[PDB]
Amino acid sequence: KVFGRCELAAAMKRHGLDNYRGYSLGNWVCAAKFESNFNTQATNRNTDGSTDYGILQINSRWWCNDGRTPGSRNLCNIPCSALLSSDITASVNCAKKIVSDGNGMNAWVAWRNRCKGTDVQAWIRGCRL
Ligand SMILES: [Cl-]
Ligand SMILES: [Cl-]
Ligand SMILES: [Cl-]
Ligand SMILES: [Cl-]
Ligand code: NA
Ligand code: NA
Ligand code: NA
Repeated sequence: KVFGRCELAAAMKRHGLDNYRGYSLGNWVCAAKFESNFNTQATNRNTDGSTDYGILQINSRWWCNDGRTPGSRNLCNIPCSALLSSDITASVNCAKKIVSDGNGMNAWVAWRNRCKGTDVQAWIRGCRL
């Protein structure tokens, strides 16, 4: 599913991501924009052999099981395919664990490089929330 911007903002809010770990909703929408362009089916293979999955490009080395990332963990206790669903619940639940791991949203390199420090409220501007 390719979410609209405000559609995704609303879904993220409903699932408790707004202000989670102190990160306002616009931070999460911005991260999803630059990780996946709001496409739940996004995947990307990394040089290390891990793969990133879903709207927030959650990586198989630590967070989900894909059966093809040797030596990896599955800290969200989920198949990586669950992160590709039109239903964002699994991605939200796993993102909550990731952002709680110590480095906040810097876990998402694209958030650090493209969202952090910017006017992230623009990502929710105009949305009925
Ligand atoms: Cl957009
Ligand atoms: Cl915001
Ligand atoms: Cl594996
Ligand atoms: Cl933080
Ligand atoms: Na990408
Ligand atoms: Na892929
Ligand atoms: Na790629």
